[PDB]
Amino acid sequence: RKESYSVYIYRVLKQVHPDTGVSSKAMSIMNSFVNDVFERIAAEASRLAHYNKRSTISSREIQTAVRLILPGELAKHAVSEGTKAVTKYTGLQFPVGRLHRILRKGNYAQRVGAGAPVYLAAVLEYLAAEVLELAGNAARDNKKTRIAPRHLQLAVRNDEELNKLL
Repeated sequence: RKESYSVYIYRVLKQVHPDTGVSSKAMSIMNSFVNDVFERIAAEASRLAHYNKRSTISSREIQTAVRLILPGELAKHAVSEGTKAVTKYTGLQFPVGRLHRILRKGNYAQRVGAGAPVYLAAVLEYLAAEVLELAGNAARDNKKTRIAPRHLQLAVRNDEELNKLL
């Protein structure tokens, strides 16, 4: 019932920790985490568009959705990433073409603009890179060569903003 971002979650880590791997138990936890984040933002952006008497979800509704979900300085960076990405593409490790397709199925009565998945791909790529950086740090501190769910929940634990995001 969930999408598969394991390819792009892995492509992000080789940019964050090139000589580090990830367990498959830790891979599905990241994949489900990215899924819980996508749907929450897509649900808010849809309500925001229906709230403001609109019907095409744009990068504007994606940002305000992100600002209304990610706490503190997580929303500060994710907004910087989404805005920077949208202007550059009217690179990114997430499939903008696939994320656009997923956004449309949320409700076919609401159109989806081209700039919305560009913003969402950057935010998802940022939230992935931040978790794998802290989880990758906890693994190299233990001299281990790949990330386990132990280092995942450890990364979320000592990060209050990440822990508030669940």
